[PDB]
Amino acid sequence: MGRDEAGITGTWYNQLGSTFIVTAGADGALTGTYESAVGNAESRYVLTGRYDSAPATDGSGTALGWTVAWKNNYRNAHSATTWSGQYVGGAEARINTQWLLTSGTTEANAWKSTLVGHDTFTKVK
Amino acid sequence: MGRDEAGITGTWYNQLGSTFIVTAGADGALTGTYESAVGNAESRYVLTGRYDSAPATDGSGTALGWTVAWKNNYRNAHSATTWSGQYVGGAEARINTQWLLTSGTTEANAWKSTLVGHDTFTKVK
Amino acid sequence: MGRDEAGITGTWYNQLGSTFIVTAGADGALTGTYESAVGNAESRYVLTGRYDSAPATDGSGTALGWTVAWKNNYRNAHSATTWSGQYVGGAEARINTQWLLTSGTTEANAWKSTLVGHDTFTKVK
Amino acid sequence: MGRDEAGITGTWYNQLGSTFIVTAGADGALTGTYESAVGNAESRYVLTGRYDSAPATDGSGTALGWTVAWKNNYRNAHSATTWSGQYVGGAEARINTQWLLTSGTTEANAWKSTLVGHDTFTKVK
Ligand SMILES: [Cu+2]
Ligand SMILES: [Cu+2]
Ligand SMILES: [Cu+2]
Ligand SMILES: [Cu+2]
Repeated sequence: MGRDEAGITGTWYNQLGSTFIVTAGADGALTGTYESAVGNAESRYVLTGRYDSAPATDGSGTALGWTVAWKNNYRNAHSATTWSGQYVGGAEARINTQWLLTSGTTEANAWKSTLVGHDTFTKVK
Repeated sequence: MGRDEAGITGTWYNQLGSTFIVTAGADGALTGTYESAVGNAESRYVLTGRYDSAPATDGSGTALGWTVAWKNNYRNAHSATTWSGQYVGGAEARINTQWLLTSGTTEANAWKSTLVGHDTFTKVK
Repeated sequence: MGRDEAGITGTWYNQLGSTFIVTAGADGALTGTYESAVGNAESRYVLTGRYDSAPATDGSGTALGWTVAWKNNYRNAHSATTWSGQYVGGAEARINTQWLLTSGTTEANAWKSTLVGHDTFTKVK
Repeated sequence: MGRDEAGITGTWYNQLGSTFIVTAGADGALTGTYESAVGNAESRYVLTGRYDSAPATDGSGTALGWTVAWKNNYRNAHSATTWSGQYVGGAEARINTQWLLTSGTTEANAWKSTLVGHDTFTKVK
C-alpha cells in the first residue's frame, strides 16, 4: 500500500561495504538488520525506522530514517547510529543518507560523543 | 531487563515545547509518539528507535536514537527526522540529542534537503 | 560600517569554558584567537572567518562562521573545527553555533573523521 | 613551507559544479573565492579558512576548513557556509568535506536555521 514499499524493501549496500536488509510496511514502518563493514561491529544488528508511505509525485525522493543501536549477542559498542535520508527510485535506485553516530560518554566527554557522515546505498555491489 | 528501561520509558519535553512519549523494551526497542511544537506538524506521529540496553557502568550515558516520518492522518510534510543522542540518568535526567531532518526533494535540490539541530529533553516542563 | 561589527567584536565564552576573541571587519572579515577548554589543545589558536555585514532588520540573527586548525607552537591535533551559526544581539547577546571537527585520517578511517556538536557563546562567564 | 601548501593551492570543483579558488599560506592560512553553482548566489564570494600546515606522514589526510558568508556586491543570502574536511593528495587529489549552512533567522525559526551536507572537490571537472 505504501508508494515505495516495494522499492525500499530488500537488500542495500553502501560505499563502505555494509549491508542493510529492510522491510518497508504499508503504514510507514522500517524493520530489518544492519551489518557494518567497519567499526566496533560484528554480524547483524536490529534496525527500526520510518519512511514517508505517501511521498510527493513531482520527481521528489521519499524521506526515511532508521536507527541501529550497536549491541547484539557478539558485541556492545555503547553507541547508536541514525541515518536520515531519501530513497530515489529508478534504474539506479539509491538511498542517500547522512548519519549521526552517538556514543555513551561521561558528561565531561559529551562534546566528543557524536560522529557525522554520509552513506549512499545501492541495490548492487 | 534493560538497564535504563525504566529511566527512558515515559514522557519527555524539549526546549521547543515538543512532547516525546516512549516505551523502552527489554531488548533495546523504542516505540512511541512524537508531537512537535514547531514546523509542518500537527498532533502525534509514530516513532521507533533503539537504545543500548546494557550500557557502560562508569558514569557514561546510554546511547539511543529514533525516527519520526512526518506523515500522520492530519498532515504529510514529506520528511523524516532522526535523533541520535544519549540518556543521562539522575535527579535531573536528560536525553541530549542531535538530529537530522531530511525532506524529499528532486535530485537538483538534494543539496538543501537536510536540516541539522540539537534537542535536549527533560522529564519536566 | 558592518551592522554588528561592534556587537560581534570582543571576547566570547562557551558552555565548555572555551574563549573566543574576535575582531569583526567592516567588510565581513572575522579574525582572532580561540582557546579550547577541552580536547587536544593548549593556549591560543588562530581563527579566521566571515559574517554577514548587512543582515536582515526583521529581528533576524546575523549569519557567521569561522575555522580553527588545531596547530600552534605547542601542539598539533591534526584537525580543524568549523563553527557555523548566528549572532543574536541585545542584553543577553549570544552566538549560537553548530560545529564540525574533522581530523586527518587514512582513507580507511575517513568514516570516523568528523565530530559534530553545538556551542553557545555569551559575553559573560 | 606548509606540507600541502602546493597541493591545496589552486582551483577546485565540486559535484554541484561549484568552483573554489584558494591560496594556502605557509602558516596555515586559506584565502580565496567561492562560486556556487546552486542556491541564492551569484559570482564570487570571499572565503577564508585554515589548514594543518604540518600534517601526519602516515598516509593521513590534511585537516582544513573554510567559511563563506553569502554577501557580495550582487546578492546577500543572509547566510554562511562552513566546510570542514580533509585534503587527500595524489594522482586523484580530493578535498572531502562536510558543511553547515546557517541562515540568519528569528529566535522562533532558529530550529530550521542550519542545513548540512557534503561536498567532494577535485582538480578536474
Ligand atoms: Cu504532498
Ligand atoms: Cu562495555
Ligand atoms: Cu535582505
Ligand atoms: Cu603528529
